[PDB]
Amino acid sequence: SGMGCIT
Amino acid sequence: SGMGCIT
Amino acid sequence: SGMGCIT
Amino acid sequence: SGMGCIT
Amino acid sequence: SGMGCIT
Amino acid sequence: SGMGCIT
Amino acid sequence: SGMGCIT
Amino acid sequence: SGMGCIT
Amino acid sequence: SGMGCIT
Amino acid sequence: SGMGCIT
Repeated sequence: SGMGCIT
Repeated sequence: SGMGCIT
Repeated sequence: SGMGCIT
Repeated sequence: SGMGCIT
Repeated sequence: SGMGCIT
Repeated sequence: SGMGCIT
Repeated sequence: SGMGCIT
Repeated sequence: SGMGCIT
Repeated sequence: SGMGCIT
Repeated sequence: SGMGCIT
């Protein structure tokens, strides 16, 4: 249950 | 249950 | 149940 | 149950 | 249950 | 369940 | 379940 | 469940 | 469950 | 569950 943002 | 955004 | 966006 | 967008 | 942002 | 973009 | 874009 | 962007 | 961006 | 950005 993971989320990643490289913005 | 993962989500990834490279913006 | 994954979603990926390379924007 | 996956979805991918390369925008 | 992790989330990462490289902004 | 992989996606790659060389932009 | 892979997708690749060389843009 | 990986995604890569070389921008 | 990895993502990489070389920007 | 790793993410890398070389900006």
